[PDB]
Amino acid sequence: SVFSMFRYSNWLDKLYMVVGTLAAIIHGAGLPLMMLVFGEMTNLEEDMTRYAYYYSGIGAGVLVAAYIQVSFWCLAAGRQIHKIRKQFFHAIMRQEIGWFDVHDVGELNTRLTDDVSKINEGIGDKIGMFFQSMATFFTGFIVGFTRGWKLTLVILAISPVLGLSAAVWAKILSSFTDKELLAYAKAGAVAEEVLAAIRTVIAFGGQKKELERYNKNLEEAKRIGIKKAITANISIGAAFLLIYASYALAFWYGTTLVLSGEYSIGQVLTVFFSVLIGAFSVGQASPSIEAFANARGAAYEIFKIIDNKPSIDSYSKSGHKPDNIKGNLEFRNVHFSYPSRKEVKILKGLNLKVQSGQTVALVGNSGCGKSTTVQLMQRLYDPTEGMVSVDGQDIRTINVRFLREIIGVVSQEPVLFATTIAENIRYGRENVTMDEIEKAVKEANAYDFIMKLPHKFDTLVGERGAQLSGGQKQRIAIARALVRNPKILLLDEATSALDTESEAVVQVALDKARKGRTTIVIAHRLSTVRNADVIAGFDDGVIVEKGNHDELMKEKGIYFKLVTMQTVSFWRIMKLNLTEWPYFVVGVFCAIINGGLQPAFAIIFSKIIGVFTRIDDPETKRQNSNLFSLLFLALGIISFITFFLQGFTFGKAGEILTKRLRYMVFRSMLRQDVSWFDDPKNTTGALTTRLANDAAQVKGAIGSRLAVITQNIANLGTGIIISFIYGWQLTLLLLAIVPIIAIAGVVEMKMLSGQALKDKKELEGSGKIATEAIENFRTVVSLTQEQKFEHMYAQSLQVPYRNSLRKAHIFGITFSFTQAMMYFSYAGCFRFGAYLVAHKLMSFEDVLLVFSAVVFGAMAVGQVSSFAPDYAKAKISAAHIIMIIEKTPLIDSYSTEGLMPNTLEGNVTFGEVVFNYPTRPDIPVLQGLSLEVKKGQTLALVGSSGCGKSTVVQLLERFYDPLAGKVLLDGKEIKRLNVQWLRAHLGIVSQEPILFDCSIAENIAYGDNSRVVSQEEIVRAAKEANIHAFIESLPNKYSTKVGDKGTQLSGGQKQRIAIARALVRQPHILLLDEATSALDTESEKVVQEALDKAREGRTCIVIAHRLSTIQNADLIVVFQNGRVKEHGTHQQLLAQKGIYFSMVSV
Ligand SMILES: [Mg+2]
Ligand SMILES: [Mg+2]
Repeated sequence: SVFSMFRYSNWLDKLYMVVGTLAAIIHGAGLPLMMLVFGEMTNLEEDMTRYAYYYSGIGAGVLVAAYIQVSFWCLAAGRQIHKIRKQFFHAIMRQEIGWFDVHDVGELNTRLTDDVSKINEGIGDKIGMFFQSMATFFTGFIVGFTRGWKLTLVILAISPVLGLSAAVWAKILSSFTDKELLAYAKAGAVAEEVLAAIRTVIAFGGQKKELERYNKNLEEAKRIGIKKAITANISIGAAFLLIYASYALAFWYGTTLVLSGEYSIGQVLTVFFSVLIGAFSVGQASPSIEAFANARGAAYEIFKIIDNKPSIDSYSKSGHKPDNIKGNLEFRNVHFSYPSRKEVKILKGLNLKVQSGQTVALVGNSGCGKSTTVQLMQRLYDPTEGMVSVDGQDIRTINVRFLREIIGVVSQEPVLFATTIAENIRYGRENVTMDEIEKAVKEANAYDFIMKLPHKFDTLVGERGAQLSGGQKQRIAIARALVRNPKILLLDEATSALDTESEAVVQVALDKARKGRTTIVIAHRLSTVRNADVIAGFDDGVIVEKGNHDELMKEKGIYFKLVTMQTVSFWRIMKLNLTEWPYFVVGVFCAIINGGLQPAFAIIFSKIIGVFTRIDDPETKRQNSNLFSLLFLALGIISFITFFLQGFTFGKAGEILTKRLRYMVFRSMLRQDVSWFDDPKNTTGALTTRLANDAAQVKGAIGSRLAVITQNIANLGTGIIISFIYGWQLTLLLLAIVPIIAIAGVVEMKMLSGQALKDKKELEGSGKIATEAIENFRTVVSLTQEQKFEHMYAQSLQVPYRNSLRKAHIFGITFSFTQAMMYFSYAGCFRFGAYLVAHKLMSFEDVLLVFSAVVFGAMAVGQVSSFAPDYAKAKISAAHIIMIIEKTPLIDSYSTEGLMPNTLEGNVTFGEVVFNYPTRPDIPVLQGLSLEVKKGQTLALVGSSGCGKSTVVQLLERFYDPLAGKVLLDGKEIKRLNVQWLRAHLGIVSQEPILFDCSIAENIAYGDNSRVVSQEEIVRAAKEANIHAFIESLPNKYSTKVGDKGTQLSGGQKQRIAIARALVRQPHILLLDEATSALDTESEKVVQEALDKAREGRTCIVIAHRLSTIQNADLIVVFQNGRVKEHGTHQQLLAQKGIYFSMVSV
């Protein structure tokens, strides 16, 4: 699957790349020509000045070639970066729901960011650098062939071994990188899944277990990365060992020739200079081939997904969209099973039918397949066998886009995007008028509370619409469905958390327009289906009961059964590596040795020339040449050892540091309080992208790149030391030419710091958008807002794209100018040395040696410029990582200080509780209500929807500390009590709970952390929650893997599972927030009886909008305007004719 990375190369992109290749070739060819100059050098002041002028002229050519090469490659890389991101997100959004179910999804988020950053940020400039180095090696060989025939032939004959070794090591490195990126993606998926359910996790105190689960994937990634580092370092060390062995053999053959005299001393010296330059070119090349191998590895999975052509294309136009669409639908022999569990049969081939305006309600036992019916109708899943048809024409023939456009579906367990309410509604249809929105919301009985809040329609909802109460979220979803003005409404339990009055008004409003809308109302509050045209009774996947309400009651079947039952770190990050300092010590020592031995070739050449011209004894000359060759071979072996040691130690140090940074940042994010998760900046997608970006950037600036930079800086330092020692009044020239380099580097860093900060913020926003789309993928697919999300993602990426092009130009300027200035300095130093020699102030051999050292350093310095952008980005990435890790909220879950009472009676008292959500601090919700619950008393509260019911329990859970007031526990102020202790004792049933993607047994066991859960306990809890029977019923029993966020199991099933989870703790305090949100009255009665049997001894607070689950409540509290308007038992409240009587009667 090679070359796929260029699949999105535009003709302008191709021109960019080829021009860059030519420019890199030209730039590389220039350096060895300097060595060719020595060949001419090997009146003299005239030739010295001639060579100096030639070098000065070549300086501008090198300037232009470098700028062109770098800019073209970076521009192509940016274009590929943007095109690949766009097309990959397109492919992800194209996938049908089946592929979305079978495969893990949380991976895709971090896959995007990590893979793109590791693929294109690896191809772009590094490929150009590799072409430059290969061109330099080839040009060195060519000049050697010009000046010789034997030694150059030997070098060429030894080259293909190095070539084949590079190829094989690149292949293996890419293979390893595939698994490394898979491990990173698994870690990212775990992080995303945990963060989405942050409320539940902090409720059940599961931070440690999630942290360990993340650490597992982190450790796998660490191991794979260390393996890759070893592979790369071994490859490069072997290449250089072969290079030095070839050089030593060439030196021996030159000793053989000198006696023969076939080539002069100057000729062989020039050949050796060219070959040494070629070896250093290969040394510079190796990192680029490593990076390209990483790029291919990262491309593997991305293009695997891209080439995943689905069956239900959500973009093709191969269907019919007839103008006249009468809302008539019918199922026919619809055999269907979910691809998530192929075995289970859920639809036995039922057959329904409705006519335009006829409302066919679906009623039955929980999880009987109603949601499956609407899913199959929406063409999310193609039935195994069946002729599901609308207005005669089969659904399959019709075009999917138009079909879903004309269908409006309420999101059972509603899901709203992290935008403003206006836009949340606007997602219903593209072109929508504010008047239409007002009319729809009025129809939804939502205008009143919307106007109540400041920024009536400008108020923001959080992730998955968690900033609003369940009833408010349902009403907003109702508005979203209505605004589409659909011919086929798919109302799905839209009367779930609403207050009885709210449900009544919504039903009346829906009926007002039901005449022309083909609604399919699914509900369990049977009142909401009393006036339904047709009521469908589901059993075992088939419909038996039918007809209107009177006929259904006469049948005395399932429907009648239920009805009756109702009755800043440039040194801080380096500081953090205190536990690795042996690795840095060994690596820096080896890098210093390599740098010093780099220019040492000049001294070696000087000594060899002296030996060849010192004595007249051919035997002595042969002995000296043999000694020098042996020294070169030993130098090569030692260089192999040192290269591998330094490269490996720095690679392992980078990997370990990055893993520790990832673990620390994730743990810090878990530490942070829920309130911090409220801020729109901190959303799950943002956080996961933040991880995958910051950690990777810090790695990139602390990994083997730092190793190569230390090697190059040591090379430059030892070159300057050699120049100063052997020459004086010359190295001062280069030293005084450094200051422009210093200033240019400062300017480049200053610009790129801001550029990268802006790019990072934009990338965090884009990750937020992508994660919001993918996590709520079902809803967006149902609304066909995929195109809108793609546009949002492209618009968000727009800023990084322009910033990337700008960085391409900036870095091209910096690198090309630095190289050109270095070559001008070399030419000027040569001219000055010639002038001094004519002045009889320096021997020519010394000047030649110093020029050799300076040219070696000029070849070396090619890497610092390449490093500069990496350091620029990593500075800010680190800064943010340190900021996050150092953060500490008002309340710390890990904090073990405070009060930890041995035993709690379980009496909860609240007084003067005044609170407002920090998201909208101005708006008050609690009016200082006073409450008191004794041990073994199932207190309950009811009132108008979204009147702070969930807020009371959330304050009880210390999600937010009260703004003003005092809430105690057994006569002890909650604050004084250790947060973890209470969070363990208390139990929260949540609202529309999100179960994790694990084994159902594992999900239930999650309820009581810090102590293993015996299978007996889990099955007992399931039986108590009236699900153990079903749980055993399904294949694999408890091995079944609930989909991401519990999306696979039906609403009632996950409700019961959450009930069981909260039950496993057997808590002294049991807080239930609409535990019976979606349950058949029979199951509701069973669970209520189970709770009542255990009611005594376990103080309980239950909130629900169904009087049936609260009729026998110990004490019912009526909440109005945040205050306890009416409080009393069922008999007392019924005797009075206040709000409770009105709500019950309706
Ligand atoms: Mg359902
Ligand atoms: Mg609630």
